[PDB]
Amino acid sequence: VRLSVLIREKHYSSGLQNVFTKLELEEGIAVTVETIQDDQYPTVLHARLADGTAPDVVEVSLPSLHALDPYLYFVDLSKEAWIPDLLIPPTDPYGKTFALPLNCAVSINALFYNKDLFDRYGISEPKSWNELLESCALIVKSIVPLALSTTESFPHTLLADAITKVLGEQGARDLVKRATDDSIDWTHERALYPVLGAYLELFKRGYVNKHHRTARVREIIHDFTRDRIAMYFGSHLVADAIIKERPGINLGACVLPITENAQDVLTGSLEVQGLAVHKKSARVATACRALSVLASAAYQNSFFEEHKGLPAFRNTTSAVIPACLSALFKSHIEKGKVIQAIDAYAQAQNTASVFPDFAAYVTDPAPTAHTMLHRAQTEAR
Ligand SMILES: [Br-]
Ligand SMILES: [Cl-]
Ligand SMILES: [Cl-]
Repeated sequence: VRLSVLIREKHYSSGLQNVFTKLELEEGIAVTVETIQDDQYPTVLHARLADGTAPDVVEVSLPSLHALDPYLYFVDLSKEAWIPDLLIPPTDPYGKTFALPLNCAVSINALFYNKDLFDRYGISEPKSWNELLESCALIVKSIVPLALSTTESFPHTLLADAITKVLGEQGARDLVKRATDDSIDWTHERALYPVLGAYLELFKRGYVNKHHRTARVREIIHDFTRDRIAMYFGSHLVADAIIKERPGINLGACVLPITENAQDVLTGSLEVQGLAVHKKSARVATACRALSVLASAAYQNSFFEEHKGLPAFRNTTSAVIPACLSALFKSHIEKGKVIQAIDAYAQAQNTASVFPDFAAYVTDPAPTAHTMLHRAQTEAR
């Protein structure tokens, strides 16, 4: 058979090339690839879908699909036999999967800590909010307690994680929605009262430093590898970078206990790439057959000898999981217990974010969470 593919220039890796080469060699599917310059790809894909000339398989950005209507353009893959093998199945707002993902996640947020420092000062892995506060207290008795690094989005990762967890997958999506269409009224967001309270308490006790929050990732790495930071909350990509810089460092990773339900789910970025099937294709069956082969352990294993990042599927031997993420990989990631943090969405980025810079409201004397919500709403109007 034949299959046509549309992909981003910079995403047409040796990984995918060899994947498509195997497909032609072993499965008798002649694949023709059409690459588009990355900054142009969303424009081009939209146009080709609109005029119906789009290739059989197209690269898409998960989870939001460039705001395209998948029920118009893409095959619903939710019932394909390989869906159970996904670690974190991509979903639209109805829970349906419209692409084969190349990774389960871009970024996982966790509390990373220096196991040796914890041992030195008799600190145990915090398994609750009070244990976190106590852990910070002992560090101050003995080194910045809880370090944070700067981002290009609001709210900061720490508050984003906590808000996302209390609201859950639907609630978090709705929050981005109403923030983005400007219908939100922050004084109605009383579900956020306790997590803003927690945030405030960290500032109050000096466990997080407002003046340090603009610290670059490079600075966190520099200080962490010199035993100047006990705990860092943020992206596992930062933890990876710490280990790269100091291979012998003894790093642990656990849930940040900042909400009553923190142990239930991890947050992160699920803004991964995927391959969707063009609904109006005359070769939909062939496309679906191809994705099924691509999803197979043999192909995933070959792919991840080249492709970087976290695996998309269960039992991808060639995908390396960082040792520090080992526990969380088994407890949460492998079980799909991950949802997208509200700061990971494009709308959240300053380019002007749809979310408030809540930390900017925290001055001396500190306001209440009620006052922070009023301030957020005042800036809205
Ligand atoms: Br914030
Ligand atoms: Cl369909
Ligand atoms: Cl940096």
